[PDB]
Amino acid sequence: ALWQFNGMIKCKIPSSEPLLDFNNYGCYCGLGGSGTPVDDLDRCCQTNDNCYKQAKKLDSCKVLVDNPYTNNYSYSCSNNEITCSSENNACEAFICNCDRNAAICFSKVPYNKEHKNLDKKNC
Ligand SMILES: [Ca+2]
Ligand SMILES: [Ca+2]
Ligand SMILES: [Cl-]
Repeated sequence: ALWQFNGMIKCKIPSSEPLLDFNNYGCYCGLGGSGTPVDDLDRCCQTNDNCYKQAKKLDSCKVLVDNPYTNNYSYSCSNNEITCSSENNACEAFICNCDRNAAICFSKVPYNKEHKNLDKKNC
């Protein structure tokens, strides 16, 4: 769920408010996404977007009355390291991994303010 994703990003980037810094950025960071990613951070979001898409394809996820944005899963942040729980069932575990990968990706690429609140005509 979005709440967990937010926590994961703060886990890797303690100085950030993910729902603000990583929302409405580039062509993919935020609800939806299309076009060519504008930078590596945007590409991180595209990958996470595609990961969610693959999740929806899983039989495990079709049974859930929740979407990746509201589907709660379990994880822990310790010493700024993210760990997905073995108590997560198939769908939740897949989503947890999608988010963990993105949070780590976000923390390893440049953040370009010029791409924040990007004019969708660039997508
Ligand atoms: Ca997106
Ligand atoms: Ca386009
Ligand atoms: Cl980690």
